[PDB]
Amino acid sequence: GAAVAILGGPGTVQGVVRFLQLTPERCLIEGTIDGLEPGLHGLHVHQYGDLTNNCNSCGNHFNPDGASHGGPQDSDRHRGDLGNVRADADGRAIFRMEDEQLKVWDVIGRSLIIDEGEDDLGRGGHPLSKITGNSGERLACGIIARSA
Amino acid sequence: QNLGAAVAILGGPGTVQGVVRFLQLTPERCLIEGTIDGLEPGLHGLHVHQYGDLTNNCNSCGNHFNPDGASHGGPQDSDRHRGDLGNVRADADGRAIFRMEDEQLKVWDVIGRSLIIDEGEDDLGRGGHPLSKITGNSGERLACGIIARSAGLF
Ligand SMILES: [Zn+2]
Ligand SMILES: [Zn+2]
Repeated sequence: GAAVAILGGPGTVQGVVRFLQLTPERCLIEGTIDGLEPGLHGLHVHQYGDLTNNCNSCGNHFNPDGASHGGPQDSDRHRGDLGNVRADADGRAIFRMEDEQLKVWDVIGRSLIIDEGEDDLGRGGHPLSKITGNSGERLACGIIARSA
Repeated sequence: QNLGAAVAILGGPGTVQGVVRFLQLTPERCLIEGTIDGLEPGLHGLHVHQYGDLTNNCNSCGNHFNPDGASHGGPQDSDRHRGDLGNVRADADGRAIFRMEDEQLKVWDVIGRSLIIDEGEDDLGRGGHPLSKITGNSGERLACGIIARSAGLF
């Protein structure tokens, strides 16, 4: 399957992220997000795509396996933990990745969200490291939709 | 509880907008409730389309959600699309408030897809119009929302 997520939020920060399930156990994720402060910004899929209350109603990190926060490449990680994304000097974050635990059929209807700052991939030894990665505040989210 | 919920915030090319929530009471009953404002008073077709891609506004949503390859019809017709929710009447203040059940539309089907409100009435495939058995000829799409997974108000 194929998907897309139109990000946005309070003021700056907004972009587009598409998902394409190339095969039954590996997914391609490509997207661009402008308006971000140069530097790393965590990226995660949250349980819901309900933006009624903006990104506050998006629920928490999509985590079916009941794991703990981790890195994309980590094993013990939330299915929705896409780790970080780097916003170059221009404040533009462009990326492409092949996460193989996050499937298009498992995240449609949900949401993609970028945070204030860097995700410490559950290794920051902060009360929130193992929970969110202490990525800070959610500044942009989009509902992961079905696409052609 | 196993009550699946989905919410669809409507936004578009015009004034029209609202929120429609979906609730899968039982596997055969899906409560659909919503309020859409900014509509001209009168009937307005409501359908679930196959894609939720709003990258090209309400155009990239594709067509009405129609797995069974049926033709367009009213919400109560057997020969209809799964996403055919039929009409929705916006009152004098240009507001559409509606609550209804649909036993053919399942929450788990429409997630990720989109809810669209049309310019005009849905002839429910009986207009004898080239588009009747396709779109019900409900006119143009003035607003659409991406059906999203939701907690649901309990
Ligand atoms: Zn996480
Ligand atoms: Zn139809």
